[PDB]
Amino acid sequence: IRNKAFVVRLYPNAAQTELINRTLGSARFVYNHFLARRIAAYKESGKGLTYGQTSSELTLLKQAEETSWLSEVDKFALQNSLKNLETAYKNFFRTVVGFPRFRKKRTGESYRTQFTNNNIQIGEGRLKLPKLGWVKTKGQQDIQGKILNVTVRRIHEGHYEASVLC
RNA sequence: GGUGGCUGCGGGAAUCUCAGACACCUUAAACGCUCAUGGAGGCUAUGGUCUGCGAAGUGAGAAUCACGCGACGUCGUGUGAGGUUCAAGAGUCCCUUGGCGC
DNA sequence: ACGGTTGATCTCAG
DNA sequence: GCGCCAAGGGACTCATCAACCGT
Repeated sequence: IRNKAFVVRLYPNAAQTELINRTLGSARFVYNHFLARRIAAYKESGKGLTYGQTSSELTLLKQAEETSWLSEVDKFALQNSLKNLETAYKNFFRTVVGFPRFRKKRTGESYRTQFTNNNIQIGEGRLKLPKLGWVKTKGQQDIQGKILNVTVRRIHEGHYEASVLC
């Protein structure tokens, strides 16, 4: 009936921590890369890129050779980074808010993955995340809605979370 | 012998158990600790307190219990568990709000 | 087949 | 005043499916 978030605290292992860090880095990388490619499009021609064109170019990047490591990262993370860039532009175009800006390596950075075809399963003391598998979570609230996305977030050097949506 | 909180986990908060230190001692304030480096300033009301007998700043490590495994009773790793009471909607973007340093 | 994963889908705009 | 660290504020939105890849 409505979207509400069940913020649990992920306790990822070594592999899961490495994968979450890599995924956040790759989401930031595609955000920066396509911000550059979307500003450069306006300089070259009057019309800039849309989300479809940036998504196709992201597919090419994941199929590239120098940036092949984007394929190991969860696909939803990169596509939601591109959708975040699209929202950054849409807010700017709604008024004439500030223009989108590049992204330096932050702390409170989160990547979002979507539920499809039994992708996200909430357990007793575990969570079924797509590229991670089962993550040990504490404070897992009782399921109440239909899963849509899980925004794997980093708060501190070792304090991850997950804003599981319903 | 009693008392209080600082730091770590116990999802959060407060208690509370344990742990890393303490400190006061009939009163509830204050403070993390260890190590290496750093080698002379941080912190309060023009002036006082800790500190040249180790300041500010770098970072790191340790900081709950049970079991399994490995290495030399000690270290690492893996899994599991962590009470009570309350509560829990988050994500994205941009901006400005405070603190600090210069 | 089972389980999970990916690319396409959405038009603009400074 | 201008860098960093963090937070706070306001507006807006919060995926789905056919196809594919290794077991």
